[PDB]
Amino acid sequence: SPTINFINFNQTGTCISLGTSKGFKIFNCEPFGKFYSEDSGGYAIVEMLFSTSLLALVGIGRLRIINTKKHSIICEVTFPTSILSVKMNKSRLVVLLQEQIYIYDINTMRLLHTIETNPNPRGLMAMSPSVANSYLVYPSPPKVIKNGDVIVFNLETLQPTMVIEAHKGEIAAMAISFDGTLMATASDKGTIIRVFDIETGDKIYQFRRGTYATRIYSISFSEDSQYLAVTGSSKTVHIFKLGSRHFASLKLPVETNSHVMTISSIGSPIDIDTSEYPELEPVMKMVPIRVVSSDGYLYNFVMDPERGGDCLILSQYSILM
Repeated sequence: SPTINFINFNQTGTCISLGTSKGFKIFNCEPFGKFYSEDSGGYAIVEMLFSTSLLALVGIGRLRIINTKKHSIICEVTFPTSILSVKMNKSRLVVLLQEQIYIYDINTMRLLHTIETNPNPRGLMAMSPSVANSYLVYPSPPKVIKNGDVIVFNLETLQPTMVIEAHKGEIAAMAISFDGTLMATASDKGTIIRVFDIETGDKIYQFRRGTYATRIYSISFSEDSQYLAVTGSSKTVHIFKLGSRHFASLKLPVETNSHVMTISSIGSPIDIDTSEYPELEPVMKMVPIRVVSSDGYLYNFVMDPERGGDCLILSQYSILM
């Protein structure tokens, strides 16, 4: 049975990306189905555009970009050190190494600017997916107090904008709103979650997670920037309303192994019936929540945006089959 090394949604939450030890696979969420998969070789990093049949492909052990609808190679470039993580927009290319970060235009593929960054073995970044507010942020720890410094960078103008004293320690997890107005960061202790307004840098929401310090894997904003989701080694997913303590609680089933990396995302609100699902009026709106885990399973949840609390489990598909 194949193992899996990477999980990430698209920029909208309508697809599933994966690179396996024997290939890669891409999926869709609402009308569950299989688009594409190749059993070529091992891989490390996979990312997508807003669909458009373009893939970011990295070998497990260079960057290769492939058009799946064309089954052909668009371009290919080499880097000195091992690649760690990238994300995509409609106007720029962003790639990071442990001490270097590179930026390119998506269309013409030519290089634009190079920034020599401090060591980031974890390699956590955050970049807007919108053109008119294209902003990218990376941590700036001092070269071994002021440990939690982040740099606010504009891909349209290729210049730094502002510096924020976000956290007291090393940076752990970052995400940026769909419209690029908000950015949230995670400390190593994971007790304090802070999200800011990008243009002014003023802190707007300060959040408390859990009781004892646990690591934080990743976080993700919603399309309307109303809710934020957190994933950690406590196998528990907490959401925080952006409209303190956690608003509502997500609990993965017991049979799931604890040492799992899990990625979550938030979609547009939906209306569902109360008849088929014993939630405990025919229709009242529900917010869908999707969580895909590195153990190889998908889960569907529904969110009550007044009551909060535990969310009921609806259905679970099993990936790789």
